[PDB]
Amino acid sequence: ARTVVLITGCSSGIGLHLAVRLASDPSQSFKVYATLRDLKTQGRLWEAARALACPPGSLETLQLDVRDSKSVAAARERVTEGRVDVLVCNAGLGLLGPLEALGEDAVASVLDVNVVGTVRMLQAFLPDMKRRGSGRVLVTGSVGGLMGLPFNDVYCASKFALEGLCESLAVLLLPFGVHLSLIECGPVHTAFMEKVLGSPEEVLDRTDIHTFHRFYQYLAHSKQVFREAAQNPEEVAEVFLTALRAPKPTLRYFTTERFLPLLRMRLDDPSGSNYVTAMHREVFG
Amino acid sequence: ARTVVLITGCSSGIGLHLAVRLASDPSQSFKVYATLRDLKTQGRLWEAARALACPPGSLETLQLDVRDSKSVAAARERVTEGRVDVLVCNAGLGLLGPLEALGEDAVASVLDVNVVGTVRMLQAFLPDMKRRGSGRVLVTGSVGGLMGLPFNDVYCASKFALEGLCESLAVLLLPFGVHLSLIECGPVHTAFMEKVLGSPEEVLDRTDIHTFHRFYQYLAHSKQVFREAAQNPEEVAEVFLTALRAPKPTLRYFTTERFLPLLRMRLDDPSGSNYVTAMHREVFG
Ligand SMILES: NC(=O)c1ccc[n+]([C@@H]2O[C@H](COP(=O)([O-])OP(=O)(O)OC[C@H]3O[C@@H](n4cnc5c(N)ncnc54)[C@H](OP(=O)(O)O)[C@@H]3O)[C@@H](O)[C@H]2O)c1
Ligand SMILES: NC(=O)c1ccc[n+]([C@@H]2O[C@H](COP(=O)([O-])OP(=O)(O)OC[C@H]3O[C@@H](n4cnc5c(N)ncnc54)[C@H](OP(=O)(O)O)[C@@H]3O)[C@@H](O)[C@H]2O)c1
Ligand SMILES: C[C@]12CC[C@@H]3c4ccc(O)cc4CC[C@H]3[C@@H]1CC[C@@H]2O
Ligand SMILES: C[C@]12CC[C@@H]3c4ccc(O)cc4CC[C@H]3[C@@H]1CC[C@@H]2O
Repeated sequence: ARTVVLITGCSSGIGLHLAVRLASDPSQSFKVYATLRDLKTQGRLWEAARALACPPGSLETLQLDVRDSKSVAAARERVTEGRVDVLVCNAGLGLLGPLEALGEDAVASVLDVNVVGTVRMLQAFLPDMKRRGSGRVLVTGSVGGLMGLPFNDVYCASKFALEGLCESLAVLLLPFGVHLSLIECGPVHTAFMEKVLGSPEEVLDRTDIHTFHRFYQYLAHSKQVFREAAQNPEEVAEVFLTALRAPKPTLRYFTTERFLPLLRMRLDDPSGSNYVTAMHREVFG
Repeated sequence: ARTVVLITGCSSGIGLHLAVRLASDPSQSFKVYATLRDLKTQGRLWEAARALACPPGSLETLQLDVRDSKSVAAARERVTEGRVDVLVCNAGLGLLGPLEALGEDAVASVLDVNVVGTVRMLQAFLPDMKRRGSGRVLVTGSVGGLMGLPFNDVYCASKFALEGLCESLAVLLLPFGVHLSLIECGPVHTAFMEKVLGSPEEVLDRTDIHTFHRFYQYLAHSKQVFREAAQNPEEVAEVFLTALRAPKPTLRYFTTERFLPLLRMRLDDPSGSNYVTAMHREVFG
């Protein structure tokens, strides 16, 4: 009867806010399974659930490690209703710093969670939706998935990957009645460092002095972009709802038009020369 | 004196042809290190080298596994000249089939070689080029790195990833005098299956009958696109040379204009609705 929704990465940010937005919806039409990698981080979720007074049984927490298919299979199994009407692939890791300063482990982790982890969720949940000829999948994208940002080389690699992943799939799913949609967010309030980097001593030991200088410049710039452009996760969460209510969802939703013009010069110069120059002066003056 | 060039994935295709194109250049200005994952596959390379009469000492073969940084460090070490003037990140794996039918291992492998393997090469070789304030990096892209293709979900994920990887880096490298360039190839002659898939019994056991039907349709279509549009690796290899001779290289080179219009409707409809529909009818009629 209710729309069963399964969301990944609900310890914070978009995922946590989206879970509570849905479970507490005045209409009581959503049954929400908020998954989290470690159950010890579930308190912020329950505290938000109490604030928005989610009624008993509208929200459940599941431990789900997207880097593990047995974990993915186990949470799938936990879906009491026997079907998921809306799957939200939200789990994600950030990674910021000079390429040469990133640990191999850190690099592999990011793609394993952002990319292979989404592939796992889709392998486990699409089969059933295709069968029923129904279901919606929302994947949280990023402006960094649409244009390259310096010092976010690997993060962007993973976000650009999701675009390719979802776009290829969408061309196939079109006739199965299964809708997949990317929600492209610009910066969103509630974070730290920006994503994840190392101490300046760590980064200095791992890079040249000039790249180290550039990094600082990028960080100062990003901090200002967040200050003047960051959105409340409440406003971003509502975009996920606009997408899931669309009788005919598009492949892509943007939570803001703020980056569209920059996305435009990128789109209008296939060679990438205009964007690289524009983004260079935009960050490094 | 000579331009030291190190190329990855030279057992076949673009990499093999590019190595011999350079080593045999009438000007004898390139010193080429052609790397290969397994040295047992080096015969096609030496046979091509003899056909184009590469002079003694213009070409050397190195075993390099991009999935292993110790292997990456060892080949770096083997560069007798102590510098690489041109790095060509060419090594790549394809992967074709319904998402649900791909092995987790196969999925992780593809991103490990196409994405993390390129990250490894760049971590190992960029530092020195940045220091000298010179060097060129050419990365072999794909039309699948610019637009999603059905049944190539993971392959596209990895090719789209490289775009994000190289684009972020380019915005940073601009002032270090280091040039990075993606060479976007459409289909190129000398392949098998298209990239890599499983036997129809394997794929049927792993997917629904309708998706199985769609796959066949995609395969028939791709085979026709190859037949009518595939380029000789000789013509594709020359584009790498156009890029490396450009006094001011752009971020992106296209080996053909054949897919630009389709790339256009993709660029002109940010929501992705036009491209998904256009590509759907293009493949599945
Ligand atoms: N933060 C921003 O400024 C911003 C901007 C644009 C787009 N976004 C996007 O939104 C997503 C999440 O960002 P957010 O902080 O706003 O929300 P979020 O819901 O906190 O997503 C990040 C989450 O990933 C989860 N995660 C980490 N490792 C995991 C693993 N192995 N398995 C499963 N889940 C794992 C974490 O909690 P769990 O314990 O639940 O797993 C965490 O909640 C990303 O995909 C990102 O592109 C965020
Ligand atoms: N084939 C096409 O139709 C086509 C079309 C468009 C773009 N391209 C692009 O060109 C690249 C190569 O395709 P190609 O067949 O034309 O040329 P290629 O030079 O044969 O590249 C594929 C190569 O990857 C190498 N490789 C596989 N695993 C590796 C590993 N672990 N470590 C290092 N190298 C590994 C293989 O030989 P080694 O033993 O040398 O390593 C193989 O030669 C890809 O990145 C692809 O995007 C090809
Ligand atoms: C990549 C993000 C969107 C694009 C943002 C951006 C966009 C443009 C720009 O000039 C700088 C930055 C810095 C912070 C970036 C954000 C950090 C988190 C978010 O996902
Ligand atoms: C992805 C590739 C470029 C784009 C090609 C394409 C492009 C358009 C299209 O309608 C179908 C195909 C099938 C084969 C694809 C190719 C297979 C190898 C190559 O890299």
